[PDB]
Parts: sequence; structure tokens; C-alpha cells
Amino acid sequence: GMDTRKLLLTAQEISRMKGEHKVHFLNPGAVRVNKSLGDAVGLRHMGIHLIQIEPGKESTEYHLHHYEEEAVYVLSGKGTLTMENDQYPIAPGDFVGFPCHAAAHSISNDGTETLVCLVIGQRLDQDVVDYPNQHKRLYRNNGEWNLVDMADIRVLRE
Amino acid sequence: DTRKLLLTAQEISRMKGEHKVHFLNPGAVRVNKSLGDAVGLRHMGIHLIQIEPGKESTEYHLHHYEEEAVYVLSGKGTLTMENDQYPIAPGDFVGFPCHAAAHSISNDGTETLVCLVIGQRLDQDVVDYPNQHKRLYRNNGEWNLVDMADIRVLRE
Amino acid sequence: GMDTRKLLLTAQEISRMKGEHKVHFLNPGAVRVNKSLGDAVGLRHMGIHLIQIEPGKESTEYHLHHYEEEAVYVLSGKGTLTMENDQYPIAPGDFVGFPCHAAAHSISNDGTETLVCLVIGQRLDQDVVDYPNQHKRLYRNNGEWNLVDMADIRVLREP
Amino acid sequence: MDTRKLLLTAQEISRMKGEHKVHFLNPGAVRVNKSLGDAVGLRHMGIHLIQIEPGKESTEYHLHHYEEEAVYVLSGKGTLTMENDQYPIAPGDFVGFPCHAAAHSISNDGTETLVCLVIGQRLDQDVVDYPNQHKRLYRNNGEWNLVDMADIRVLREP
Ligand SMILES: [Cl-]
Ligand SMILES: [Cl-]
Ligand SMILES: [Cl-]
Repeated sequence: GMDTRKLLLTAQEISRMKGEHKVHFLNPGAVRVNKSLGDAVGLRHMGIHLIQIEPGKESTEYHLHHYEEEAVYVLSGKGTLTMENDQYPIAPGDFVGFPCHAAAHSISNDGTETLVCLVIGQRLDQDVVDYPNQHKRLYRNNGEWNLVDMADIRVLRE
Repeated sequence: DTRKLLLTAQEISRMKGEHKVHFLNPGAVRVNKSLGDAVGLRHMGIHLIQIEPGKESTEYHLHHYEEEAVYVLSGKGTLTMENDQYPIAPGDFVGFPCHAAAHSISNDGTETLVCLVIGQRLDQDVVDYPNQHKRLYRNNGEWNLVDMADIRVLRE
Repeated sequence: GMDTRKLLLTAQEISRMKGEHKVHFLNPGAVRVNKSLGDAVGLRHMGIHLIQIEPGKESTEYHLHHYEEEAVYVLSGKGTLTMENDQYPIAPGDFVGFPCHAAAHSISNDGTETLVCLVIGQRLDQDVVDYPNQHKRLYRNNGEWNLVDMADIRVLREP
Repeated sequence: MDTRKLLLTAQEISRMKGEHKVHFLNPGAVRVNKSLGDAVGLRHMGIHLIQIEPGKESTEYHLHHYEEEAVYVLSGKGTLTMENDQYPIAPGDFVGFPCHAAAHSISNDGTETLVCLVIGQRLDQDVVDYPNQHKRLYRNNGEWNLVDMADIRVLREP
């Protein structure tokens, strides 16, 4: 029926979407154009985003999720995946997945063309995200965001 | 050990993939590469699928609890969604909020249809198959398939 | 402050509550006065009920939950607890708990005074409940209640 | 299975060994705890028969964000403090706490032992406030993080 045409986004509908200019709240160098495919069609439990990262910019602030899984599939362009210590070049057709607690990561575009990726994530009401380079932990609980310096956390049990 | 979370394009080309046939539709045959299982994802499925000409992606279905989406990488297909057909092609995306639309995809083209299928993985779901008139209740490993004519709907 | 006083239900408030006359839809003998202490204060994820079962009546239709836990604490009087193929007498201060899939049960009051219990249970958006004596399975899924004769269920897989 | 294991007679309960419990933030919150739920295998609710002696408390004044809790008084008398008001409690009284409704604690200022059933949700994640200590506890699957409220940057609320 005509009332489910909206669930299909053709390639050219996607191309013409403006998307949002997004800067990560802890990294002014993490700047991207974000086209939320999931929000366009009404998905509420996962995020599916077509992102464009220009040369010299990053995908995020180096981070590790405790409850939300996340993944990235490269569509065009080339980048550098930083994962724990290590750096890995990435290219189109590459996939990276992050099970909970597995590995902190960020992606940079140190190339000469736009890096275009699908970013795929769970959307949960509660999560904990660490930002090791900032020494901060975010507790996110049903819309309440609580950012705490890791030095201020008394760990009673691990 | 962190290298295991990255699958290069070349590694993905070398993956054998699994031959999969949908339990309710013998024409729903694909070769599936579970990218999420290869890196250890447990709450989402992310699969790279190949559907040959004349075959389908699934049995026409509707989820009550798991969200699902499809992103076309190469080739061409026909999406059947709430009894309407739409041609699909590389770069097209279709997503399914729960209870929104029953669908299936067929490859009536000449070249392989390659897609990424992205879904939630939940311990409990209910899935309708309108052309079979069956509802599947899937509950932690127990699968119960019931003809819709045998379901008595109750009020709260 | 004053807006919190409603979270306390004193003994006299409780004894004065009329409660609801509740009859299980699968068992006309399962008739009880139900005082929902949890709904009175605003609990949403648990059910806490003070129930009265008169002599000759029962607590429920014999059933098994697959996802919601349930428990009973006897405050006064006596009853007969049926679990699977076994019957046990119960009396004041006794406690019975039902982990998921553990045992089908019902309680009868075959004594001479009212049987008064606290019934404590989870409230989940999804559950499956079996009524073995009626040959029925109930699938409850956020507001969609689906009752199916057990012979009409094709079991394709089990864990 | 052996169904007799799901039934605890009043006598069995009488006989059960109590666990001596002291709240981690309040040395005056001492009780003897009998976990009825654990004794029979319940995993998603806590049902405890507790004994609080004269001069002791049930807890450190607190508020749950995700787990519901309730108390039903079996014998003895106590004083319920809830949102800074005091109420006498006695046998047959019930008090319940929807999430975020009210901070409370119970004190036994009587002369007899205070005996109650404490009924609670058991969740993997919870947030708990202790207003008298100006601390927040983030409990996430076995990791316990205690943070002074002064050290929390609230970036967003609901
Ligand atoms: Cl297009
Ligand atoms: Cl830490
Ligand atoms: Cl019938």
C-alpha cells in the first residue's frame, strides 16, 4: 500500500538527503555528515547511519561501549582504524564489529577523498561508554546523561 | 586479538559462506556470510547475502519484536512489501519497524543480487507469514508454529 | 512530603479495601477477593496481591509460567498445594516459589477458615503460560493475548 | 524434578540460618536476612524475610531508579522515613516504591524485633541515590561504581 512506500529509501532519495552535521561532544575533530537511514524509516531499536567523513576528520571520540554493540562497513574512500593500541588501514568492503567491552576504537580519514561508511548500532535505554583518552566514563540512563572523570569513580566491585 | 574484529574485503571474498534455505520457502535460497558472527556480535545479525536469479530472500514475513533492514550492494531485485512491488537496485535501503510491513525480495534479474541484511537478535520474537497463514512464536530456542485459524485472540 | 503518603498502605487501610472479585476465566472454582497492594501504590514491574480464598475455592487454574516468576506466602488459614503430580498441605508462614518452567501448580482451600496469602509475581511484557488441564497454551505479547489448543502447536525446535 | 524443593514450611524458615548483613554505607543498618527466593531458586525477584533489632535500621536512606522494592510488616514496629517525613509502621502495613518515587529508610525504635518481608526486582543494571551521603551508585552487571554527586556532570536529563 502507498502508506509503506516510506519504508524504502532509494539510492537517489539517500543521495538527496541533507543529513545532519554532527560534531562529537568530546572531540571537535570528530565531524561528519550523518544520514540516519533508520530514523528516516522509523527504526527505534537500532541505528543505521550513512556517514561521510572528510579528510582530516574522525568518526568519533575514541570509545568503548559496555552494553551497545556497534559495527562499521566501508562503502567508499579509505581511512585508519585505531583499535586499542593498533592502527589498521581500512578500505571499501571492509567490516569492523564491536561486541561489548571488546575494544576501544575511533576511525580517522587521513586520505584525500571522502570516507563513506555505514555505521550500525544497537539503541538501548541504558549504556556506559568509556572515553579512555579523555579519562571519562559516561553513564547514559533513559535520557539522563552523567559524565564522570574516571578518577572520581570509587570501584567497589569490578 | 583486536585484529579479529576487522574483516577486510579480501577476507570477506575468501569466506565460503553458508547455503541457507528458508524453512517455509524452498525458493528462498541464498549464500550467507555472517559478518557479525565472525567478529563475535551477539545482539545484531549483519549478513552479506547472495541471491541468485530466480530465488528469494525469505518467506514473506512480518516481525513483531525484531527490527530488520536491507541495504543493496550489487545487482537488482523486486521488493514485495504489503502486496506492492518495487524494483530495488544498488544503494537502496529498506527498513522494517516492528509490525510495519510484511515483505520478501526476489531476484528476477540476470546477475547475482548482493545485500547486507541487518537485524536485531532477540531471545523472543513473533513472526507472521501471511501467505502461509502461520504465526511463529520463537521463545528461547522453542519454536512453535501455529495456523492462524487456530489462534483465539483474547482481550486483556 | 504529602504526595508520598500514598506509598504506605496501613493494615487498617488494607483491611478496609473491598478488593476485586476475581474469577479465573478457565476455572469457575478459582474465586478470590484480590487486593492489589502494588497497583494501589503504583508498582508496575511486580504484582503484590493480598488474596482471600474461601473454603471450597481455588487460587487459580493449574498453570505453568515460562518467563514470569511467581511466589506465595501464607498469612492465615490452610490450603492444599498441587504441584505437578504431588499435593502438599500449606499453612501460615509457609512459602512457595516458582522459578520459570519449574512446576505447574494450583492451591485449593479445603479447610474451614478463609485462606489468606500474599501473592508476589513479575509483570513482564511477554510470557507464555500453560494450562495443562485445559490443554491450552497462552502466548501473551504486549497486549496481544493468543490462546492455542496444545494439539494445534507444531513444535519445530526445543532448547 | 523434585517439587518439594519449591516449598519452604514455616518451620524450615524458622530453622534457616540467617545471613548477618550490614549496609555498605550505614553501619547502623544491620539485619538478619533469610533469602526465601534464593532458597527455592527464584532469579528475577528478591524475597527476603528480615529481622531488625531495636536500635538498628533496614538500609541507608535511598532511592532506586530501575528496581522496584516493597516492604510488608509481619511483626514488631518501626519508623518509616520517606522523603523526610516519619511514619509509624506496624504489622500488616505495606509500603511500596515505584522507581524514582521516594527515598526511604526504616528504623526499629521499638522494643521487639522488627520482622518484615522485603520484596524486590533483581536487575543487572540499577542506579541508586543515597541523598544523606550525596552519593550515587551505578551498578552494572557486577561492577559497582560509587560517585559523589558533586562529581557528576549532568549533560542531559529526561
Ligand atoms: Cl535511486
Ligand atoms: Cl574506572
Ligand atoms: Cl475451549
